[PDB]
Amino acid sequence: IPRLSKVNLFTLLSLWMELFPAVKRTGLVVVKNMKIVGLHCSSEDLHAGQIALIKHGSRLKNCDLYFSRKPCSACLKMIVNAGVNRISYWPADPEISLLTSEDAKLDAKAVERLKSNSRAHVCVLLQPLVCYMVQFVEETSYKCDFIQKITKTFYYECKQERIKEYEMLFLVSNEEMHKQILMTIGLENLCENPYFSNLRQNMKDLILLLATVASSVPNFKHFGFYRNQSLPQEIARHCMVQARLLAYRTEDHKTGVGAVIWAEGKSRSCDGTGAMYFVGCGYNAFPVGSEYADFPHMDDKQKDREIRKFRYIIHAAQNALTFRCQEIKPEERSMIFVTKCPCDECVPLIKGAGIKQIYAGDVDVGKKKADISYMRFGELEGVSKFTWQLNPS
Amino acid sequence: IPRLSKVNLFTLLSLWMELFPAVKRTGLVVVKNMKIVGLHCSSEDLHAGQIALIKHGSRLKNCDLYFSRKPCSACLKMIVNAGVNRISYWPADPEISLLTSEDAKLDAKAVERLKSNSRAHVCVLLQPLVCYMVQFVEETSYKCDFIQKITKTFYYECKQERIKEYEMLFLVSNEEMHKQILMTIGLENLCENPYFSNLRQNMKDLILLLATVASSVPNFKHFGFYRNQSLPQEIARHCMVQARLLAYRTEDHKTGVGAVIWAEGKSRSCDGTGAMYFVGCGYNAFPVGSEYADFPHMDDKQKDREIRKFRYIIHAAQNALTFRCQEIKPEERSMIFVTKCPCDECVPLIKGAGIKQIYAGDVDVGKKKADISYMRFGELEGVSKFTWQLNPS
Amino acid sequence: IPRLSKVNLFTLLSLWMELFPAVKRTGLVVVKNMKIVGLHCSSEDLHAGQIALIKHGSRLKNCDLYFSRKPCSACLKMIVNAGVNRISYWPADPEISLLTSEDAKLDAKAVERLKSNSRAHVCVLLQPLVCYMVQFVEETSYKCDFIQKITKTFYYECKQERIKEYEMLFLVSNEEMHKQILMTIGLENLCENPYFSNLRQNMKDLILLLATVASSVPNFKHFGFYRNQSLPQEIARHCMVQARLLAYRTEDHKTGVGAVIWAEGKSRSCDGTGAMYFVGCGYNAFPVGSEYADFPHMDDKQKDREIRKFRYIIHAAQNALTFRCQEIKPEERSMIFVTKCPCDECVPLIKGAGIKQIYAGDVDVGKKKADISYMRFGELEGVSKFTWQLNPS
Amino acid sequence: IPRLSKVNLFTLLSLWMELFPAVKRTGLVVVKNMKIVGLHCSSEDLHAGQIALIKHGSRLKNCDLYFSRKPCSACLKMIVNAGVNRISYWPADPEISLLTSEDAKLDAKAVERLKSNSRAHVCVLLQPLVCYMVQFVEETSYKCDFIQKITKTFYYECKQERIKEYEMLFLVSNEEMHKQILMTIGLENLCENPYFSNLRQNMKDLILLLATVASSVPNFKHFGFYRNQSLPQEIARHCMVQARLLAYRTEDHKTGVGAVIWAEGKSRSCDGTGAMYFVGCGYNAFPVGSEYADFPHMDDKQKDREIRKFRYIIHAAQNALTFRCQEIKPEERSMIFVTKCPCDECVPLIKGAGIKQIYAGDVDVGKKKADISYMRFGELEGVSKFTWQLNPS
Ligand SMILES: Cc1cn([C@H]2C[C@H](O)[C@@H](COP(=O)(O)OP(=O)(O)OP(=O)(O)O)O2)c(=O)nc1N
Ligand SMILES: Cc1cn([C@H]2C[C@H](O)[C@@H](COP(=O)(O)OP(=O)(O)OP(=O)(O)O)O2)c(=O)nc1N
Ligand SMILES: Cc1cn([C@H]2C[C@H](O)[C@@H](COP(=O)(O)OP(=O)(O)OP(=O)(O)O)O2)c(=O)nc1N
Ligand SMILES: Cc1cn([C@H]2C[C@H](O)[C@@H](COP(=O)(O)OP(=O)(O)OP(=O)(O)O)O2)c(=O)nc1N
Ligand SMILES: [Zn+2]
Ligand SMILES: [Zn+2]
Ligand SMILES: [Zn+2]
Ligand SMILES: [Zn+2]
Ligand SMILES: [Zn+2]
Ligand SMILES: [Zn+2]
Ligand SMILES: [Zn+2]
Ligand SMILES: [Zn+2]
Repeated sequence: IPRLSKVNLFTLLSLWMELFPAVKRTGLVVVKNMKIVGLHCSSEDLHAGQIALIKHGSRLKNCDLYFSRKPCSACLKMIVNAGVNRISYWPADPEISLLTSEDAKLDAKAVERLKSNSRAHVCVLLQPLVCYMVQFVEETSYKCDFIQKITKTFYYECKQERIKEYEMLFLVSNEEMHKQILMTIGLENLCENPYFSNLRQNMKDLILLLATVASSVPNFKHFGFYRNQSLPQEIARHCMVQARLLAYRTEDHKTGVGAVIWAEGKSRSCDGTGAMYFVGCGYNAFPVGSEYADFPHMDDKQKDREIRKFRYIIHAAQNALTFRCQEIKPEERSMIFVTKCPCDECVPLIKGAGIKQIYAGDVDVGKKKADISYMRFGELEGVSKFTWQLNPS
Repeated sequence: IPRLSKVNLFTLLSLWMELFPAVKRTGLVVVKNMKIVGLHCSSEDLHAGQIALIKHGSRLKNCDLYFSRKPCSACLKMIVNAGVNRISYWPADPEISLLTSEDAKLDAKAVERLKSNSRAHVCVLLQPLVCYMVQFVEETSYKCDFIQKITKTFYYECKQERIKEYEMLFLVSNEEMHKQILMTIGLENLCENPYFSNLRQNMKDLILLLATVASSVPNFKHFGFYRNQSLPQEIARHCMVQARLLAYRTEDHKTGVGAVIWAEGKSRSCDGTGAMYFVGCGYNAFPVGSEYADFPHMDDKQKDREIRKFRYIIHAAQNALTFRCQEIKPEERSMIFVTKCPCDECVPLIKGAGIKQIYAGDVDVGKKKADISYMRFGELEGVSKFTWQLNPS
Repeated sequence: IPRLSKVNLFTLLSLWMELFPAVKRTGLVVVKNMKIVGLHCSSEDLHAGQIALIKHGSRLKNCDLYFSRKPCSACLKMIVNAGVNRISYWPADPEISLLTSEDAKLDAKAVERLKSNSRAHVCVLLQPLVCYMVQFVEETSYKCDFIQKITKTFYYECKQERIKEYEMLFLVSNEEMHKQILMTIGLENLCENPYFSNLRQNMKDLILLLATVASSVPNFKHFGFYRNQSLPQEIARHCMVQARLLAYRTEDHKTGVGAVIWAEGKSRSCDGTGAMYFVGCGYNAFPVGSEYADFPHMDDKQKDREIRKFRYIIHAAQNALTFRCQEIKPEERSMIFVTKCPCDECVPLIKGAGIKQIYAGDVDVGKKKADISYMRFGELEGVSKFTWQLNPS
Repeated sequence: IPRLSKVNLFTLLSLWMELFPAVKRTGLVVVKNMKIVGLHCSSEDLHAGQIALIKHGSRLKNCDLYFSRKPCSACLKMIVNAGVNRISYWPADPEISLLTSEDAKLDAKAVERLKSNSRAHVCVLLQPLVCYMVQFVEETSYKCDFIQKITKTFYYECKQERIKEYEMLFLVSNEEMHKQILMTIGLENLCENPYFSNLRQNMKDLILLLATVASSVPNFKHFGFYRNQSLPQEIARHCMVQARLLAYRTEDHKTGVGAVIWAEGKSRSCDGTGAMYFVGCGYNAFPVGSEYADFPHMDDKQKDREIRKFRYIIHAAQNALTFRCQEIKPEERSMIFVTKCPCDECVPLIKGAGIKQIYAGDVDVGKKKADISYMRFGELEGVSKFTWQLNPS
């Protein structure tokens, strides 16, 4: 199966963070050592870069920041003062909108001057997708737990609606307007063909992938996470789409599983996510530092249990708990969103970590295979469980 | 244009080093910080790993070693004692041949035990190529300086002959024999489909690309490097194929240029390359640490000279001289093999470095473009020049 | 006594290297870990940056390069590819002269783009001197070995001549021309007062200091280094001025001593210095990592020999031998230039290091103090000795 | 079997280097990353510390220096300036003898002041030996190749003579004189019992071990290394005793083998060893980073050849070649001294490395075991071989 690249995952996650349920709004991904240490959105008061500065401080040193829009000079100067390594941005309308003009152009010139005289690398890191990536993402999104749960109890129409909305929000349809934007933000190298068309095609492909994944967990009828108070359905859907996006980083050859841990703080913060802050993220993969042939990839079809992948694969929840950027606070409400039902070795870890709520698909609940089982999730106590289903009331 | 990956380049270079013009012969590539610091071949006395130990010593610390065959236990224990990081090997018949049996199997078990109890990672790092990579390599090999030079004064017949020879040398045609080899060398994870077939297909694709590149500089009629004593035509062809392989790592979007610097020592050496030892290697690329859109990629067609790639591209010879692993010794004969004619900014650098001989294609000699010229190569003095041509004697 | 800063030392040394006795000529200082690892001059064929690339390779990683003129785009791209940290340059007419124009301006724009899209920091690092630095340098230059030796057997006339010549060579007298140069090389921040006048005044002060030091070892009458073949008097004077510039970095509170070790290669080199290459440099100082009050600074006047600085001061020749960037080759001629007579502690070290020649001051020869003596220099065997004096023939 | 400590190995090697066949003479061991990178002796002109400074320069950074006597202030200041990490010394009469005295005491005070104000750690690092270490060393020294070779064609008499001589040279028999020395060199903490007696007993035990090892290669009758010109018998015996001392660092459970590679330079150097300089050293051990139970330790008695130590043990010559601090110069004469006969996997490595001469014991010549053989040493060509034997002429 095709795999999403790291920089493309971070770009997609920043674009999705810009859409978090609440000068243009900006989403931001803070990555350290190829691990996500922050997910931020602009608020009505502060920009995403200012929020990242407040939240991290000097911990931004040697960090990679993926913005959904080019940050303003006020944000960029503080970000490079904090000592970040890379600032990747989505080459659309920047934070100070250029589609509104003299102040925005002056801000863009100031950003260029800051970039020219800093060790931080301000750039565009989005890469082309493989030709099969979008088709594979669509195939797996139609076969995901939530779409199938809806089907048993439409998806293409929701996908088309999300395509239109996200193309409006994230792309510049007019080619001359986009050329002007790229000239203003110091991307003149991508203003002439084939680089201009290639950049626009890559952006359109990433937007199509994002719309596909977002439609995999759709706002459809009365479908949401139900069955200790649940989150608003919009935030739950957004976090589940984060997990679904992470599921496409899978090292597994058959099934990708993603997990995101968020927490709800007691006091209101400066972030555009409100009291909620990102805690951890993960996908199913082999132990870090493993080659392609280091560990078996065979499924249960293998006639030898020793050469089955199950005893060596790190699960999405296990990876989210391992590489968490925050501590699970016992007083705070904490949520883990996982694309598949948690297994019998993940549920005890989630419970022991103190995670209060599990939002999950329940397609595999109650299944007992030779190597992996799902009996503990159904009988789990002390952790609220929310599954995709019709609103029972 | 498609780009060869680093690990695939190193695997191909080790396989090609096994074919250097003079228990099975082994080629070896020693890489440090993603830069080639050694190119070795087994001799009649010493294996490639023992030769690498003699040549480097403690400098093998944190190095990646790419072997054309799985090294024996005697080689592996010393290599891991020296402190290397990775030992990638080509999963054909190992150094101690398993196609000859009890001693070879015991050696394989000892190698596995060494691998299990060492920090060094022994693995197979060859990865699938792009579906267009082989076709693109064939297209550029037919359009290379040497094939065109022969054409003006056949290539596919040589390609087929090299395909047969290199498939015989580097592949195991019998599937059961290859399965036994992989079981013995501790690669049981790749002994069942689709992993077995995928591994064999990747190996066949790499062998096809290697045969294509080797045929791009063919042993055809009386064509060789001519026009202070020249190297034997076999060694010159081998080094030119090394440069051609490096040319496929190009960061440029149109033309890939490769360069290899070798030197001929005075006293006898332990290597299978004889007195000749690898000095440096390079390809045309942008300055290290540059993103895709950091520097212009436009050719001379651009209406603005400021946005042309020529003032920012590092040439193959410049990269070979920058990241050389050895010092150019004034007393020793030193050779640089470059796929294209050296330009007017590369010839002075080659002359100043003290390189005695330039083996090059002369298709572009005498051309004077706006940004790049070739006038200094024809009028160069103090450096022997050898070009692809019929033997003038 | 006032002390020269490291960055001003390197700037002065690069400007002086531009004047090494043999597009504008460029001098270059390569510094690693605040230690000089290279002294280069442009040749007829190659620029200083290209020469540094040939000489060092990837060893330029994390190095600071001090250029007497702003390097061209061809030099800058290679230097950045090599991985240097800082490129300080003297903000006069750059390497591609702007006083000759479209090609030079295009090269300057390319240099600006390379600087803006690289991790390397291209900058002007010259800083103001203390108000007493020039007066103190003049006072010590009149009271140095090479001026007092002539006086016993004029200095201000030579100083005025050097002032005129070096102001003509290194400064841009016309303010509009200098403003145009600074605008072209991307130094617009220094084109407006008081920054323009401050930059010009700092440059004038540095040029005055350089002229003072250069005239402290003057081309006067038939005075030179005499008493196994001697170097040309011009090169000997240039190296002595190098050592004299180093003497102003002294940690001593009374007397500054400088030492430069150069070596003559057997074969032809690409550098503008010819076969001669820089080996090491040093000044008298306390052991590295010592504070102001770590060690005693009292001279022999102290009534206790324990609290005398002599037991703890590292001499200039000892520092030059300690932090040498090259190995002393027994076959090659090697010279050490020391501003004062080498002591009985340094002469055995110089002899043991294999240094063939000592060019030294003659004032302190034969002095025998309680802590430091000079008896071994006169009776030294196996090392050629050249002192400042009238030509005996 | 008991194992010699690293620090005790270095202390013994410094004491033995003080006895290298040519103010008191001082031996010096320079160690980097627990590997010996230099073996030096004081000459008639330069002290061991000054020689180490000349030979290494800034390469002494973070190095551990083991002195046979406490270095003088002139040596210590330069060694600290070079950036060494640790200076261990033998707490006998220091470099400036205190048994001759006001100048010596002043030098000791200056050394103490240098130690107090430097990051370098000046200390006495000799450790007590286990109670069986000396008895085991005596047992293995009587059963070594050279003593047995003499016996087949006395050892305790030579042992007693060496005990007397080395106790005279390295120990201070008078307790009051040693107390005065320790007070003067700032070791007052070890001047009163039991620390004074414990220090003296540890020193006596180390000198007994040194005398034992030295007597195991005795100046007896006309026995020397014979069978392209051989080294003087004194230097050959000294290097063989170095190898014997290294043999006691063995990770093997049965037999310890040591190897030292030295080279003779073409030109005279500053060292007290003359033109000869240390190249490398090694002992038989498992690959670096292995635990006690990582690899099998069984001899040939084990039935399963897979669990035999022979396929995983790194030999003494292999370790000497791996961690060499110098390159083998083809023009220079190079010698390797091995306590045992080189095996069939060591002789090809020695020959390929370009080592001109092998000085070794010949007890095992011609033995062919299942895992280790000695057939190649007898038929070795192109390498001079010198074995312990009565002088044939
Ligand atoms: C339950 C769970 C699993 N994983 C991982 C384990 C596998 O690496 C992959 C699924 O792969 P799997 O075990 O073959 O499951 P399938 O659906 O393909 O099985 P099937 O339909 O044949 O019954 O996700 C995870 O990261 N986090 C979880 N909470
Ligand atoms: C001469 C030379 C060049 N290079 C690089 C520079 C460019 O990055 C690329 C060619 O790129 P180019 O100049 O656009 O292409 P051509 O020349 O084929 O031009 P054409 O005839 O189609 O107009 O190789 C190199 O690494 N080492 C060399 N010695
Ligand atoms: C000989 C010599 C010395 N030095 C240093 C160490 C001295 O500590 C300092 C001068 O310091 P100094 O000795 O108090 O000064 P003077 O001798 O001028 O004293 P004077 O004759 O007026 O009483 O240079 C040096 O780096 N290289 C040398 N080859
Ligand atoms: C020949 C040789 C060996 N070694 C090491 C590896 C062996 O593993 C160990 C002795 O271990 P060994 O082989 O069990 O011992 P012996 O031979 O004494 O056996 P014996 O005749 O009593 O049965 O030295 C070495 O470092 N350098 C050498 N050149
Ligand atoms: Zn902002
Ligand atoms: Zn799980
Ligand atoms: Zn081998
Ligand atoms: Zn070129
Ligand atoms: Zn230049
Ligand atoms: Zn001195
Ligand atoms: Zn000393
Ligand atoms: Zn051996």
